[PDB]
Amino acid sequence: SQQTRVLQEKLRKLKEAMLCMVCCEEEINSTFCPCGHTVCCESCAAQLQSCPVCRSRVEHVQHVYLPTH
Amino acid sequence: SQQTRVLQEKLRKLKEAMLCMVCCEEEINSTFCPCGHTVCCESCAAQLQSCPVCRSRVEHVQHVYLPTH
Ligand SMILES: NC(=O)[C@]1(c2ccc(F)cc2)CCCNC1
Ligand SMILES: [Zn+2]
Ligand SMILES: [Zn+2]
Ligand SMILES: [Zn+2]
Ligand SMILES: [Zn+2]
Repeated sequence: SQQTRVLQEKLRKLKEAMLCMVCCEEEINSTFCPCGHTVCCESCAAQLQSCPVCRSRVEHVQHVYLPTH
Repeated sequence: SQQTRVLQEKLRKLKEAMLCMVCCEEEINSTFCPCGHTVCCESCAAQLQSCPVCRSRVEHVQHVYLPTH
């Protein structure tokens, strides 16, 4: 039905929100500290000296184990 | 259709996986450091001395800003 299409779009958007904002390919699993923005995979987070959301300096990267993983 | 019901179930399960494992009411937004388990809301994470998943000592809690928030 049309509701099947609506639900498919909601699921796609929720799944896309869990993917890295830089490479768009791998799941988010890393936090920039101390700002707390958790928007990258471990490979993109390792290559950024500044947070891509707020531009704060990245002091270090914390790996996150999320139940959605 | 039956496909609409299957998609509704997938959406519901993904949304439930984003909720605090202790209170089941608030969104997960806190990480236990250094282990990295990100399973609680700020209130529930505040008084735990050890991780409820792996038993590692919690040295501090890092707030996380997730795109799914
Ligand atoms: N000890 C902690 O877990 C907090 C904290 C963490 C790191 C830090 F540099 C200062 C304070 C304190 C307040 C609430 N939870 C966060
Ligand atoms: Zn990436
Ligand atoms: Zn940031
Ligand atoms: Zn809670
Ligand atoms: Zn843990």
